[PDB]
Amino acid sequence: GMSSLPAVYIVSSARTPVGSFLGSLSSLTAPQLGAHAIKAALAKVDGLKPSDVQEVFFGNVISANVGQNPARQCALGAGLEESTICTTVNKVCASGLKAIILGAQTIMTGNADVVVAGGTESMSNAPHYLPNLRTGAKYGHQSLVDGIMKDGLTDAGKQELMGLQAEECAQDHGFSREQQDEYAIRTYEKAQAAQKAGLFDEEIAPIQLPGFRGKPDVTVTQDEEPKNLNPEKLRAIKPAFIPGSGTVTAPNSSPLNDGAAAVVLVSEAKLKELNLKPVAKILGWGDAAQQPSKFTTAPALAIPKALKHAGVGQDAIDAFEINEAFSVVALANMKLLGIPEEKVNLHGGAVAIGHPIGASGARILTTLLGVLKAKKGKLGCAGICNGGGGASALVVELL
Amino acid sequence: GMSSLPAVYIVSSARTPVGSFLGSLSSLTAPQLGAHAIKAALAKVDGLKPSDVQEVFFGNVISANVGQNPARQCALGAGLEESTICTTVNKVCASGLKAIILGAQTIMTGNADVVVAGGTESMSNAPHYLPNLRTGAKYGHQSLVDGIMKDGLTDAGKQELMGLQAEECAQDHGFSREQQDEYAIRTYEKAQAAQKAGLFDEEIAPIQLPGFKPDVTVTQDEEPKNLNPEKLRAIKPAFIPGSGTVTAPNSSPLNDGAAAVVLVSEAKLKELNLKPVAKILGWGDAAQQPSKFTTAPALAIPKALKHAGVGQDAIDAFEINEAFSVVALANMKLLGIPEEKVNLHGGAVAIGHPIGASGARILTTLLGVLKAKKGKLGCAGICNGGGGASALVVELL
Amino acid sequence: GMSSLPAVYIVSSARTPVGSFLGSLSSLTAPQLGAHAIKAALAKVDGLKPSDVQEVFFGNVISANVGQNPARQCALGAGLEESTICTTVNKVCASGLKAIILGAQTIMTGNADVVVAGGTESMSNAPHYLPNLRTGAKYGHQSLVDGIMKDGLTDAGKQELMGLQAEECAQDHGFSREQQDEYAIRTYEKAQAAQKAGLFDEEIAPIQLPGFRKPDVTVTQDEEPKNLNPEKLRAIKPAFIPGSGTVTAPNSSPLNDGAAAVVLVSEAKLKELNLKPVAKILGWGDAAQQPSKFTTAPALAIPKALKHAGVGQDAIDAFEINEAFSVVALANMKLLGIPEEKVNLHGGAVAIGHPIGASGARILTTLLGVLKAKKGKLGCAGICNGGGGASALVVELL
Amino acid sequence: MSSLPAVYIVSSARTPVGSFLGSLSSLTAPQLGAHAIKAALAKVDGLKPSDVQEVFFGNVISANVGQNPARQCALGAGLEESTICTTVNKVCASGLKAIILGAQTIMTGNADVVVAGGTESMSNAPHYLPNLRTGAKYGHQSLVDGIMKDGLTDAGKQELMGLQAEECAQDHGFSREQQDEYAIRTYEKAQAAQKAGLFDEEIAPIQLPGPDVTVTQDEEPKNLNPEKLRAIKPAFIPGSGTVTAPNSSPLNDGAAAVVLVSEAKLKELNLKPVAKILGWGDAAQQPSKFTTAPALAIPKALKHAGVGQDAIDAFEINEAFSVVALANMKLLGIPEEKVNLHGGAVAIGHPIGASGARILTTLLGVLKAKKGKLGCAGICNGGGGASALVVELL
Ligand SMILES: *CC(=O)SCCNC(=O)CCNC(=O)[C@H](O)C(C)(C)COP(=O)(O)OP(=O)(O)OC[C@H]1O[C@@H](n2cnc3c(N)ncnc32)[C@H](O)[C@@H]1OP(=O)(O)O
Ligand SMILES: CC(C)(COP(=O)(O)OP(=O)(O)OC[C@H]1O[C@@H](n2cnc3c(N)ncnc32)[C@H](O)[C@@H]1OP(=O)(O)O)[C@@H](O)C(=O)NCCC(=O)NCCS
Ligand SMILES: CC(C)(COP(=O)(O)OP(=O)(O)OC[C@H]1O[C@@H](n2cnc3c(N)ncnc32)[C@H](O)[C@@H]1OP(=O)(O)O)[C@@H](O)C(=O)NCCC(=O)NCCS
Ligand SMILES: CC(C)(COP(=O)(O)OP(=O)(O)OC[C@H]1O[C@@H](n2cnc3c(N)ncnc32)[C@H](O)[C@@H]1OP(=O)(O)O)[C@@H](O)C(=O)NCCC(=O)NCCS
Ligand SMILES: [Cl-]
Ligand SMILES: [Cl-]
Ligand SMILES: [Cl-]
Ligand SMILES: [Cl-]
Ligand SMILES: [N+]
Ligand SMILES: [N+]
Ligand SMILES: [N+]
Ligand SMILES: [N+]
Ligand SMILES: [N+]
Ligand SMILES: [N+]
Ligand SMILES: [N+]
Ligand SMILES: [N+]
Ligand SMILES: [N+]
Ligand SMILES: [N+]
Repeated sequence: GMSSLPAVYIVSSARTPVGSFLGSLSSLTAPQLGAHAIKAALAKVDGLKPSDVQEVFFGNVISANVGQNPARQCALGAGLEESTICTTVNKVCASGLKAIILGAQTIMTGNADVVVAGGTESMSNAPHYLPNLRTGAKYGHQSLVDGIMKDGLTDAGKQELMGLQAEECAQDHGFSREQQDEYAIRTYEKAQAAQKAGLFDEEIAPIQLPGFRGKPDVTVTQDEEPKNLNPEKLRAIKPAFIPGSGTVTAPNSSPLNDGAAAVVLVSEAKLKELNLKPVAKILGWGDAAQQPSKFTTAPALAIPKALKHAGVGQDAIDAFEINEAFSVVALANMKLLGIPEEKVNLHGGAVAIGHPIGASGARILTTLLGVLKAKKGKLGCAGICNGGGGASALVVELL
Repeated sequence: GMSSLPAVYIVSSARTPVGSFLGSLSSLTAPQLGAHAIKAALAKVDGLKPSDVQEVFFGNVISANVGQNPARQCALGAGLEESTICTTVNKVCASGLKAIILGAQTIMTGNADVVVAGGTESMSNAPHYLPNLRTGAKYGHQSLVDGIMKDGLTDAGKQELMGLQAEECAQDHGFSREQQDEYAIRTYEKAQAAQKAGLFDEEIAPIQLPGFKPDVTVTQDEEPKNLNPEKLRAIKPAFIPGSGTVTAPNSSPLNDGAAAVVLVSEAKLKELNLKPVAKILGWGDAAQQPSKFTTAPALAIPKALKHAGVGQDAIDAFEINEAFSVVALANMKLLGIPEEKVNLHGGAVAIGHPIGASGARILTTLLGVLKAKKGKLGCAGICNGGGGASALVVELL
Repeated sequence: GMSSLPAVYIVSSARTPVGSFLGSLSSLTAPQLGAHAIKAALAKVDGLKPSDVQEVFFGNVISANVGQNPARQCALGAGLEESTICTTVNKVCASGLKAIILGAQTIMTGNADVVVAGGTESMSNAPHYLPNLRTGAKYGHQSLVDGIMKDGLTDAGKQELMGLQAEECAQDHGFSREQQDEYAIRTYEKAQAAQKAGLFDEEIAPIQLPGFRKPDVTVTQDEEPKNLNPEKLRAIKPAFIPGSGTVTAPNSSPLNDGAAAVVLVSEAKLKELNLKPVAKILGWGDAAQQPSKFTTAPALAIPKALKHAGVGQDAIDAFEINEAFSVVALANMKLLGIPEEKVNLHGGAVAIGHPIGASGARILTTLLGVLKAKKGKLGCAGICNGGGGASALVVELL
Repeated sequence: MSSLPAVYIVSSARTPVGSFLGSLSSLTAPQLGAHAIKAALAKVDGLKPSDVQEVFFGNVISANVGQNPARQCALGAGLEESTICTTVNKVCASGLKAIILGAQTIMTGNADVVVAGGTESMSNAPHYLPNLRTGAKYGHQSLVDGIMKDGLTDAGKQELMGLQAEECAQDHGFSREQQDEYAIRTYEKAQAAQKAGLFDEEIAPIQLPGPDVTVTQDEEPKNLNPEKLRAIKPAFIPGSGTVTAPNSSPLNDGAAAVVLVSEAKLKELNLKPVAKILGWGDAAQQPSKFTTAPALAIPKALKHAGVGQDAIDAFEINEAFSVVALANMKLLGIPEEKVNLHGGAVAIGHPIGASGARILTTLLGVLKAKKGKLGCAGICNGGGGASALVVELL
């Protein structure tokens, strides 16, 4: 039903390299990564100034110790004006894409004409928690809570790691250890091929880390995870969540990662005022939810909803991004929707690229735009599940 | 500009009592408080079921150790369907009002017909943080970070507590210690008067706590009773020794609480023949230099008024959030709003300030003020750390 | 074999009140408690100056965050000279008595003529530990280790709390929940009757807590004895085994703060300064067995100490068998054939408190008072310690 | 002098001394202690471990080590559950005071076979959270580094030992350069002893389960870099300081143990004694002057032993800092030609609860290599104390 609503255009997008856990980007905070992606995205739009950006929505899940309003720090660090309206969004893994939806809605209701939306996550710098210090604990051992485990990866109702609910997904939909492993191998091979062909070069903004006291500068140019594929070692590794008979493993699951992505949205009127060249048009979107432990297949609800909102049939989509929280998540949603893997994650997915949870919703959108360009497509759809039972999805047209 | 767009109706609101820091509600988590407010608000809507709610936006600032997606936990805790779309919102103190704005917009773009929005905060249960445990620290004493200070009350760019930037406001706009104290006494008096007259009874959803002694029912806000005028005037300053003007009595406290509103489209109102409490006429966000966040409402309130097509002089009551007494004094000065139209049942200095919920808390109180004082047009404005503010214009029906 | 060795005389003893966990003395550090007991004991010796103390041995178990050499801080806090030799001793619950033995041996080898020995513990101010912050721990929940549990109350081998091994002592030697409870009640009533007759007045040095910018507080009494409630005691749940448990919080010793000290002198120094000796050390004995059997290790240390002193078990007028748990005193009375009517005549640690690093010296302080009040000459003190050990000491009241 | 029964050392042993978070950091303090006790006992032909009656073991930072570190050392070494075990803390002097108490227990007849020494795992010293029981309602809190609090900070003045080392440099007139040249000389002496196999006998190598790794050498002596050492910035007083990390002792892991027997037990079992304890001396003075407390304890030990200072063939003066060795040599008139002949802790390592026993094991090796007979070990401790011991090599 977006035909009746004002149009929203993507005029640029950019992402950081995705760094490994405690890896290439672990020295940077989440707002520094976010600032980097925002600044890089704005620098691609000819005829737009960063001072033109009126409002920011930015996803961030594990915000502990990031400081007041992560999104605000992202905006100011990227050089945006202090007049810019900033809001931090948390829909767990869907945060980065819900941020873009809210951004588009803010243009559609006429409250802004230029919006930056995206997400960022530094899982390396997620802290540990001491919960009982204010009132005290008179006697007994206490727990230092891992913020990643508690606020990012554990279902609140069942107190179950997402990995265990991924095993619930493999059981419900009949995917073996071997099927998940061979999917993971294929998505690494796609990510390495895209890397080698330079197909991430446009979307990635390399990061320059100046050296400290005499030490040499470091440039981080590529995602860290794709090169780690060892097929023999992958097929032989122990399961990560269920001993012995488990089907989910560290290699066939998304890793923990650091990264950020950002898109620049403008109204039809601003496109005309500044004579900007749009990259893409947002056609529609959809959020959906179901039983929390079945979050893995919520995209099978969000994607049809988004396609209906956009007025597009599933068969007209040229490329899908289905976020690979786990290999089995992509396999199960492909099966439920009847989407062949030859249309899914054509440059690889999060199992091979990395999964900075608050950024991945926007990261897969930047990659999708690069896939449509490289494969000469027009219609694309991104969908991402989130712990708690939800999923979000968005449909774009490349222009 | 909102008058060209689909109408958004408030059909109910509710709030928890506001508990003191480590006080009457400290045993409850932020989602338990949020669920309580949401359930209470929906119970007031004749002809609407909890299963009609399609989407939830809920503010929450200090989310550490609250678990995955605090808004989702509030929704499911309140008995909403697992189909409900849930998003947590952080705009620091403005979070609870920005959540309501986002819910209105979601109705206006046609993606929902029934939306719950608000905020919650449990400052009592904010944890401390241990950084650097992943990489290690070879040798030396290490710090445990107070999450309230870090993620709630410290300006990121200058690493200054909000109360130091309140001093900046008093210096910038010329408000003395005495003017701030007299303002604080007046707003405590208004809160106590409203308390005794029962004017909070409708908006407050009391909380029953089992005993660890017999059971306790929390029915009143905890802070208003603490006013001691003589002690307030004599206490030492809280952020600048000797010369400071900002004190703990004349600042907002740390608090626990939640508030929720139920929003519906015109079509849903007509389909179910719902009785609206209020109509959203417009809103506005604004921002300026981060250490000047205290007077960002002087930008957001005219923006919300223009968006609603309502002149400032037609507003019957304002809610200017009292992050500090000097914040209300400064914004009243800059906008030329008489205090006789401001926080008529008291403000956060006297009631409490659960940061993620206060933007929604003041809207709930505003609806009550408009009814009690027989007003029609209200405006709520709230500032937030980082330099921002949010404001909303409503019409009581 | 103390007959051919130099004689060691006790010229004074003193202890703090024993405060409950997070209770009346919780604002004081272990060296503040220890300095208080040292200073008070010296104040009792007519003709001796604090500057005459040459060496200090002080027990302390949970020494984390206490700072360098707890014993040295106790000595200096009490006003002893910076020339004073100071060593901190840890034999868990036996620390305070082993310190006295080591002080006695140092006089016997001629290396000192005046020694202060004892023990202190602030279980209140025992910290928690963060053990992997140096190397780091990349992912997962971590533990904050309770220092009382880890360094005070857990057997290192089998990783069990002392209370669980107390149950083992109940099973091994056949004592019921009710028998332990009736022992607990009796020792509480003995503690309360001594409190009421002022029989602790001489050994306790009251503590004055200066009020901040707030009234002063004087702590005069041990805090635990008044807590006896026989109906609640007999009806409380077990504290270490949910189902068949027999060991309870009321019939175990509590967590406590306190210090005690004694002043030791050689034969030649006693005469040179013309001091009235309170008692004479006749012998001592350390023993050890299986760690989880530490409860009955005093049944070895006590006969050993008696043999070392040349005195017979039936000659002893009063015994102090320390009450780590009610069942500990019951089992040691059973094995050794000692009637309860000669054991802890003013109550025991179950009712008085158990500052683990101090209790070995606290019970000797109380034993000297039991000997004076009950008209006795020979006394033996015994105390087990976690890990399987025990220490015992024989004294003659003069 | 003393008129006490004879106490003989029938053996000694030490672990290699590992660097802070280095080659031994995986091991706990009682694991290192047990390793040293077991190796020491295996060297006495005719004595079984079951003959050990009592143990005194030094350990300073005992946080998170568990009940009675000395007991864990004894049982870990395979000693009988009947063995009496006491843990001793006299800060850096703990390992030598432990040996003194062990000797005294033989002398009063309460034992005929005593094991004594010390252990320390500074790598595994934890951090403290001090106010969790009563709580802290608002505000950033602090985690205490256990090393700094219980090992290296004078309780009176809240000053690290290095700052009081600067006080030593100023009091007795020792320059940055003089402290550096002492440091290089002691590193050189330790490197030479290493290459000549002179630590092979005293060191009991540690086998770590992997590929498996074997620790055979002290880790610190290879670190000497004279250029960097003379150029590095001071570590306790910026700009003008004289004390540095290279000329100070490091943080280290390690244990050492000695086996003591009475005359009667030596005769009954026909044991060949390594040495005889002749005397000892503890002394103390102003806490911030702990650096020169050995200048009191050494004369005291010598007098107790009936030995004049000039008759000592070799001294071990523990090198808590380079300036500590300089100041005590200057005050006692001891020429550097007779001090720490195989290097000291500035080059070897300084696991504080073990160092007092460590230098005694090394002193026995120095006396044998240098054809000496009378040796004296002295070690200062934070808080103002020092301990010293005199042995005769047999
Ligand atoms: C009661 C008593 O007896 S007191 C004795 C108790 N122990 C102590 O007092 C320990 C005192 N020492 C310390 O507290 C620490 O070791 C200090 C803080 C002094 C050293 O910490 P640090 O981080 O500065 O030391 P390092 O990590 O080892 O780095 C030092 C720096 O200097 C280089 N370097 C070390 N040793 C060298 C030698 N022998 N030769 C040449 N260079 C050396 C080292 O490579 C480092 O250089 P960088 O390149 O800057 O890292
Ligand atoms: C699964 C998880 C616990 C990782 O555990 P981990 O074992 O420590 O992960 P690692 O990086 O150490 O990988 C383990 C092993 O697999 C190897 N490995 C990793 N990726 C590999 C690959 N593609 N090919 C071959 N080997 C691989 C590693 O080399 C390592 O081998 P090793 O045992 O010899 O060291 C963590 O990544 C996780 O929880 N992921 C899920 C994230 C998530 O849930 N996101 C949100 C979804 S809703
Ligand atoms: C100001 C602040 C630090 C409180 O500090 P505090 O020292 O703990 O203040 P307290 O609540 O403990 O009360 C201090 C004294 O004032 C008294 N007091 C509190 N409210 C009073 C009142 N209304 N009238 C008279 N006396 C009062 C108390 O009785 C207390 O007395 P005491 O010293 O004898 O105990 C904290 O509440 C704060 O940071 N407020 C600002 C929070 C904020 O920034 N919110 C977001 C804004 S953007
Ligand atoms: C056993 C231990 C865990 C106590 O745990 P605890 O339950 O928290 O102890 P508490 O005193 O707080 O609780 C005791 C309960 O019984 C009551 N109680 C305690 N002593 C009582 C007494 N003499 N008479 C009647 N009631 C008593 C208390 O009122 C309390 O009642 P409540 O349920 O209403 O709160 C702890 O004290 C311990 O480990 N002791 C062993 C000491 C030790 O190991 N020493 C060295 C070994 S060698
Ligand atoms: Cl959800
Ligand atoms: Cl802002
Ligand atoms: Cl033992
Ligand atoms: Cl000392
Ligand atoms: N790029
Ligand atoms: N992976
Ligand atoms: N209803
Ligand atoms: N109500
Ligand atoms: N207040
Ligand atoms: N007394
Ligand atoms: N008790
Ligand atoms: N042997
Ligand atoms: N050896
Ligand atoms: N060194």
